[PDB]
Amino acid sequence: WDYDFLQSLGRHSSVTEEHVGLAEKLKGEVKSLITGPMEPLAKLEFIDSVRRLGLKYQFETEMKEALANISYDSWWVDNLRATALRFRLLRENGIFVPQDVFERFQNKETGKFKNELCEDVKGLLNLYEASFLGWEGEDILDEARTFSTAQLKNVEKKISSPNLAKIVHHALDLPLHWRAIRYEARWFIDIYEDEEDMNPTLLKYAKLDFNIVQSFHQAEIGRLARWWVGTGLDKLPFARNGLIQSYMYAIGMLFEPHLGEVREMEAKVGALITTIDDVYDVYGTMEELELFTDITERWDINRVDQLPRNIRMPLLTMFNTSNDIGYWALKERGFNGIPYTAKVWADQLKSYTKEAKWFHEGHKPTLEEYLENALVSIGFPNLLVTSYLLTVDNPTKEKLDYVDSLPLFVRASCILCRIINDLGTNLKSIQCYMNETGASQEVAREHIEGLVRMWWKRLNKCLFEPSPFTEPFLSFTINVVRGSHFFYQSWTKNQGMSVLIHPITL
Ligand SMILES: [Mg+2]
Ligand SMILES: [Mg+2]
Repeated sequence: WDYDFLQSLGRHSSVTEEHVGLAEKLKGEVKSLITGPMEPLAKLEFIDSVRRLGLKYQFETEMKEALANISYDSWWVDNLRATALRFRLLRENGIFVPQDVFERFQNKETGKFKNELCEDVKGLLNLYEASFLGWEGEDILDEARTFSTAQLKNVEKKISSPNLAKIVHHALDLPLHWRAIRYEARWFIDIYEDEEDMNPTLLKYAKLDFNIVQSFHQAEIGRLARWWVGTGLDKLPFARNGLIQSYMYAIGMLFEPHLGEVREMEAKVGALITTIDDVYDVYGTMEELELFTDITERWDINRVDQLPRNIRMPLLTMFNTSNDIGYWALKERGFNGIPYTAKVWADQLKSYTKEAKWFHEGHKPTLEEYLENALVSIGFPNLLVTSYLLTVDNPTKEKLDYVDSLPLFVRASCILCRIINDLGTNLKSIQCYMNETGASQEVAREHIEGLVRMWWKRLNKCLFEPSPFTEPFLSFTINVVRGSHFFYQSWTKNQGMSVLIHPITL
């Protein structure tokens, strides 16, 4: 967490031409395996492994085709383990599978899962993971969640294989569906190695690809670190280590090398959001904040000198950065994005002002009122719209306008990030609920957790509906949520060193 160290990064890369060469050789082999004949359950398992290792970006097409072909039922209809894995993978890849596929395993009278299945751990694990792919009203899945969760909790201590035990403990903490991809990949690499049926070729490739991707991140980090010091925001009292935290968060949103420029831009915005949050929350005067907001709405800087230095610098950095991001869009994408960057920052500042205002005037909002504002203040509408502006094919005023309106797919993601943040961490989601219902601290928290689950189902359903959206925006929307879950469970320092700094030994 030292800037001199960070700035240094990217200067010297661990990877070698030898490493690169071996990687492309290995990739082809993995491609062969993915498309090659294999027992069906094994293939599903292999494909799942590829995703878990963070390699889906590499083989998205081969993977889809393999699943498509897989979509002769003898291999899976008979066993729940196969059924659940099949259900999850198909759904994750856009192939619908009805929940009724799980009925045979239920007691018809009770509608409950047979106690007989609790003995096999993998069976329970697949069922549990598969349940997070459910939509609203899919009660079978909801039943599967509570059943598998309870069983897994019961059987965790009865497990003898330590590796399996680690996996179960990991799943109970967070299902795979909710885990940030890059981070999960690092953890899994070590785990996969110890699996009995592990494929050495995939593992090797996973290690190589990780190191290679990492080198790109290291280079990105160095530039960002130099940029941050250049702004001078590093010497400001607020937001210590905001940049690295922001970059780490962005890694969760997008980790791919081909998206490095976009990632760097997201990281800059993230760092600013964090710093400005502190300006509004702690440092600034209402008079100062209202001015900060007004200057932003107008995108007019005539009055900036009115503000004190500690506030003026963050305001100018936000202004300059937004202009730069907007310009990049004009240059690379042939579409001036400044109006859009400016607008989402205006909305964001307004959300902050409102919170500051409630706080300076003693208002206590209801949960819906708080959330209506808070989904905006978390900063995700800003991050996502910007992300859209920089990646969408043939951008237009109309497209940007639709995204900025916060349709359900986007809105759901923003709400989730906010609630996830509040659960992990004046007045937040829980207190607002307590007051609306007077409910207990424990009961309210339970209620919020319910919202998370509810919102995810909606997000899951949105993926199957017709949409204006395409990759990579669809992924960004889902990924920011995962990023939120990861950050809100010194533990960040360990994740930083393991994923960004230290290469995997070969
Ligand atoms: Mg705040
Ligand atoms: Mg001027």
